[PDB]
Amino acid sequence: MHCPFCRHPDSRVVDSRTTDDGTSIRRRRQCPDCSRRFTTVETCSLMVVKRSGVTEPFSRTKVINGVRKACQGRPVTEDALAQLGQRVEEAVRATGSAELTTHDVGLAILGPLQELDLVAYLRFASVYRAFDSLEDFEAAIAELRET
Amino acid sequence: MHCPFCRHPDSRVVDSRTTDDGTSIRRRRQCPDCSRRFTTVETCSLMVVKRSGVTEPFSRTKVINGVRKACQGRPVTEDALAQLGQRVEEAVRATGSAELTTHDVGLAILGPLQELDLVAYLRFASVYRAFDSLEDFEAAIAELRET
Amino acid sequence: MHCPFCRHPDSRVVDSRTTDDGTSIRRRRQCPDCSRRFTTVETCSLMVVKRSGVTEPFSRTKVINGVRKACQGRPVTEDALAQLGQRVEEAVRATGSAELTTHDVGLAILGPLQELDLVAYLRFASVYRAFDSLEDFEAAIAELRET
Amino acid sequence: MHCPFCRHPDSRVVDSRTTDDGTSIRRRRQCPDCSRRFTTVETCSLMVVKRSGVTEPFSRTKVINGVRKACQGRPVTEDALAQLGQRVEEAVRATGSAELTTHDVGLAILGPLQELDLVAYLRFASVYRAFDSLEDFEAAIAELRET
DNA sequence: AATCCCCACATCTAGTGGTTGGATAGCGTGAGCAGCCCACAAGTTGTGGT
DNA sequence: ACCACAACTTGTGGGCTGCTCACGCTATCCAACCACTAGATGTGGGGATT
Ligand SMILES: Nc1ncnc2c1ncn2[C@@H]1O[C@H](COP(=O)(O)OP(=O)(O)OP(=O)(O)O)[C@@H](O)[C@H]1O
Ligand SMILES: Nc1ncnc2c1ncn2[C@@H]1O[C@H](COP(=O)(O)OP(=O)(O)OP(=O)(O)O)[C@@H](O)[C@H]1O
Ligand SMILES: Nc1ncnc2c1ncn2[C@@H]1O[C@H](COP(=O)(O)OP(=O)(O)OP(=O)(O)O)[C@@H](O)[C@H]1O
Ligand SMILES: Nc1ncnc2c1ncn2[C@@H]1O[C@H](COP(=O)(O)OP(=O)(O)OP(=O)(O)O)[C@@H](O)[C@H]1O
Ligand SMILES: Nc1ncnc2c1ncn2[C@H]1C[C@H](O)[C@@H](COP(=O)(O)OP(=O)(O)OP(=O)(O)O)O1
Ligand SMILES: Nc1ncnc2c1ncn2[C@H]1C[C@H](O)[C@@H](COP(=O)(O)OP(=O)(O)OP(=O)(O)O)O1
Ligand SMILES: Nc1ncnc2c1ncn2[C@H]1C[C@H](O)[C@@H](COP(=O)(O)OP(=O)(O)OP(=O)(O)O)O1
Ligand SMILES: Nc1ncnc2c1ncn2[C@H]1C[C@H](O)[C@@H](COP(=O)(O)OP(=O)(O)OP(=O)(O)O)O1
Ligand SMILES: [Zn+2]
Ligand SMILES: [Zn+2]
Ligand SMILES: [Zn+2]
Ligand SMILES: [Zn+2]
Repeated sequence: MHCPFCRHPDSRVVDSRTTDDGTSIRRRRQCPDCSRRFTTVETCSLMVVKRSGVTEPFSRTKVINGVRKACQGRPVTEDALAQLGQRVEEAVRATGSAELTTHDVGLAILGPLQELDLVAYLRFASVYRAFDSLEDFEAAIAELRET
Repeated sequence: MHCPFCRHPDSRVVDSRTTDDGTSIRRRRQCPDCSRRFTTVETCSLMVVKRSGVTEPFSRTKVINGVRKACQGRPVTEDALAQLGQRVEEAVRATGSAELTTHDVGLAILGPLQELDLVAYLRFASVYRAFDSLEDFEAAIAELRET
Repeated sequence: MHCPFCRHPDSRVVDSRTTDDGTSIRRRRQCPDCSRRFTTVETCSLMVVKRSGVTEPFSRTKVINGVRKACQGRPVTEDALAQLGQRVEEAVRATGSAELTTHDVGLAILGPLQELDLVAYLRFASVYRAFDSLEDFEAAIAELRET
Repeated sequence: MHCPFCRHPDSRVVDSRTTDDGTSIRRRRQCPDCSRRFTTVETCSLMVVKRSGVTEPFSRTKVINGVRKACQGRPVTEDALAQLGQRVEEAVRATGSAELTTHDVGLAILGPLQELDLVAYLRFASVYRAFDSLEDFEAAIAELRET
């Protein structure tokens, strides 16, 4: 890990203190040339297993794209979509699991989206839940209306 | 057919083919005086006036793309989409108008859409009619129910 | 040219009256089956010859894209860009030439764009005229300021 | 390093490589208890806070793309762009901050930009500083002149 | 303006040949991960400091 | 609450073989454009309403 301050190769570890609550080792490293210290944290990569079966890293671009398609025409600014993507990623990482299932990403998305825009929420659910008849539409308006 | 280059009084057609659908015939006409050869397209008048008022030519690739998005995940193969594009283009040509507002190209889609797929119909309406809320999703479910 | 009303092949020409001022033959055609008449106009395809040397059909998408990149961040709605593209195409076709040179499309664009947005105009000219030093920037502000 | 799956107290590293630039080391750690193998990435903290406030990780592909657009048509090859990306990334890492607002990533580009190319500098400023009018194009030409 | 009757004929279709360019599969040659290996370089209790 | 320093040994990191995925190459197929010939057929005069 080249030193950030002087770009000299092979820095040397000083401390390697694993933290418990977070599963993140915190190693302080120091450079041989400049004699300075940089803190480095190591955290497990988030990944989502798809409906197909294979696994891929979590991207907020895909969350924001999916929400943006549903919000088409509605007064939702790009700032709100970015904030929603951030909230979804935070909620996903709060569980701490390394591998999550697209289905939970969807249940995490459907929380903030419902407060963001109702029509967007139903237009998102109609593709997420794979509606087939009209009956599902007023069924969903039922659950939304109950609140 | 005056030559566009030398403004010659008349010109001659080397090669003619009915190139698009049956809608247009494309000719290669050369000018005897200057021996330069130009291409030309003959077709019936069909110009969609957009929401802004900008007069833009009619294209099936833009009336299908707005339907492919609506029927997301539904068993509506590409053949059905091409068939619906054909049907809507024929329906809008048959009325014999040279200036068809784009507000009346949606109504030409809501007809065949109910037959094509019944949930995709509502999904197309949500963006086309800009449903402000869940209450309008219900009413559209109601009026459709009456048929 | 399949008849629009009944889609029967090989319609038959009735009149072929070339018009002078426009270089557009107007042929009225009639169908053998339905016995109805459709008017068809034939006009030379607009084409632009590029700086490379080859020729390509005129597209308003490319005009609007070029103007949109320059207008980035400025308060110019997409409606104004569509109207500007329409005006540019109208001005280009007013000359009546079949082949135009990208350079004139640029001089046609720089007319409406200057009234649309000054900063957009200079950011467009800086790429169109291929500026090399700062001196060009206040040189151009000179000509703009003279009006 | 607790296993994310079975919450085992400790785990072991099968394979380690310094994968990105010198910035990160990526390890493949397996759990002896459950024999499942997870990947992990270690790197220094660097998080750009965007204009909205959304904390997004630092990427050179987004600091070069905003410069490639500015130097449109100028003789600034891809090697120079990569070199400038390296220089700006190093300059922002060397300050040793874990939260660098994106308003201060532009200032880290305006430095090397003057050396790289002098018209591209002004073009980057027009969008970055949102010049409302031609008068501000002049002032920036003036302040640059003083250097 | 737009459209609508003739009639006769010059000419436009269209129906074959050639090219030529651009997709387009099937190849070959890269890229990655895994499974080894050991010792040196990293973790791991101790005492601390601010 | 990091941050520092101690020894030290267990551990990780690098270094080393294979493998599978992918992706960059090319000889072939269809499409488009040009050259060509005759005859339906599209034009180009001629009136004539709306
Ligand atoms: N890589 C990803 N990172 C984060 N969110 C993702 C990712 N891929 C998909 N998502 C989101 O999670 C949800 C997944 O729901 P969906 O029904 O589309 O499942 P899927 O596994 O993506 O389906 P498909 O079988 O088409 O891959 C969507 O809201 C989608 O935007
Ligand atoms: N140029 C076009 N050709 C054919 N259909 C079009 C064209 N433009 C729009 N449509 C169709 O017209 C319908 C009306 O929808 P829409 O409001 O999107 O029209 P629009 O002209 O694109 O206006 P807007 O600028 O508001 O999007 C849609 O189904 C759309 O596919
Ligand atoms: N096909 C096109 N139809 C209409 N406008 C076009 C077309 N191609 C380019 N233009 C526009 O005309 C102008 C051409 O100016 P420019 O200096 O870019 O020349 P160019 O011939 O496009 O250059 P290049 O050598 O990159 O092809 C631009 O405003 C561009 O948007
Ligand atoms: N995630 C990022 N990583 C690195 N540089 C970034 C990132 N986001 C923006 N920048 C850079 O920050 C500078 C500031 O410009 P800019 O206003 O576009 O920032 P921004 O975060 O994209 O905000 P905005 O939402 O207003 O576009 C630009 O030069 C841009 O390339
Ligand atoms: N046309 C649409 N209108 C509204 N919401 C939509 C639309 N299409 C998709 N969505 C929503 C519901 C889906 O669960 C979510 C993401 O679906 P999708 O478009 O398949 O992208 P994705 O992230 O799954 O891509 P990929 O399958 O390539 O990984 O977006
Ligand atoms: N994701 C979607 N889900 C449901 N319906 C949709 C979706 N996207 C488009 N539609 C419907 C409603 C819209 O009025 C119609 C076409 O919209 P739009 O994309 O604006 O038209 P367009 O592509 O023909 O024109 P333009 O590109 O000029 O906007 O299709
Ligand atoms: N970054 C930019 N900022 C402002 N105006 C720009 C920018 N890039 C290009 N332009 C303007 C000036 C150019 O004359 C015009 C079109 O240029 P360009 O981007 O080359 O597209 P184009 O239409 O020439 O594409 P093509 O070369 O593929 O045909 O747009
Ligand atoms: N066409 C252009 N001409 C001149 N300068 C430009 C152009 N496009 C971008 N820039 C400059 C000014 C902008 O502040 C900067 C980057 O802008 P931008 O594209 O918003 O950033 P980005 O791609 O890093 O982030 P984001 O995608 O989140 O908006 O580059
Ligand atoms: Zn160093
Ligand atoms: Zn001529
Ligand atoms: Zn007919
Ligand atoms: Zn485990």
